[PDB]
Amino acid sequence: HAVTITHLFGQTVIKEPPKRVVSAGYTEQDDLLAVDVVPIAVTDWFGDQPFAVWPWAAPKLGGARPAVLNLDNGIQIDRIAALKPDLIVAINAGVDADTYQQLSAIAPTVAQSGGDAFFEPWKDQARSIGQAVFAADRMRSLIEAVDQKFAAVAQRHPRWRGKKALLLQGRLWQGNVVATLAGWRTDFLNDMGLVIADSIKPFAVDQRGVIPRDHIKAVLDAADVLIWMTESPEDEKALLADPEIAASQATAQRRHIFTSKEQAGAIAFSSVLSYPVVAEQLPPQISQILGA
Ligand SMILES: O=S([O-])[O-]
Repeated sequence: HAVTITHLFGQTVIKEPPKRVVSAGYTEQDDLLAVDVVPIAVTDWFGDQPFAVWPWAAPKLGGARPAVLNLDNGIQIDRIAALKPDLIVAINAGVDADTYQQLSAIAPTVAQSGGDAFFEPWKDQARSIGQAVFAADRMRSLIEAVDQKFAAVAQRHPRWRGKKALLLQGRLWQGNVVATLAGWRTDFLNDMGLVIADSIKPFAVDQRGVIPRDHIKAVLDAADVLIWMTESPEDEKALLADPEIAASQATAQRRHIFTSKEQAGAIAFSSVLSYPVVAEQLPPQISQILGA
């Protein structure tokens, strides 16, 4: 009956399907809700959503009103203790050896599997959640359905094959474009037949490309389509006002996509519930730029 999870800080034994789950990280609520586990607490990340559950996942709450935790002054260890959980899911929470001891003193705790304390590969997060809440087979079909949905996009748009994409943050950082590097977070673009432009590779800092101002134009001009994870029309305005972005062929040839807030959220969550939103709402935008 008992499930043993192996993670970065040891092993956690879950004796039976959990009844009172805390979602301690930024995104685990999506994968829990997907297998009909409503958390007694969800942790806010951004967007000021009600109960920190974004629209694609909100229906699964079934009217439930979880406590909303935050990481503004670290993990709210005392609030977690007061919720009396029987499982703490803390995969995307910045857990370290010390906070893991604090969480484990309250309840069986599932930490991240590796060197990413935040935003480990989404499928490894989804499979761990699936094991922990005794829904591994259901979670397997939900992962498969995301891959199927993006493959279906590719089947409808064979002309996209080998076109070059970049996935950028919705805001400059201290004057720099910030690109998502090729890795798990860009697999959904490869799934639709695109490639990630290699112009960002020399500018790596951990999992992102921080583009010096004197390289912004040449790096953006390598791509056929640019997806900016803007969260507001003000974000788009500030990107198009940047003198290097403004002077680029990406701007002259209208190769930019500026996401709605919901689409930015859906990419940011990269979950079994959020990726379908991306598969539905991004392709028609790409089609405007590359042609169907
Ligand atoms: O982790 S594999 O499923 O991409």
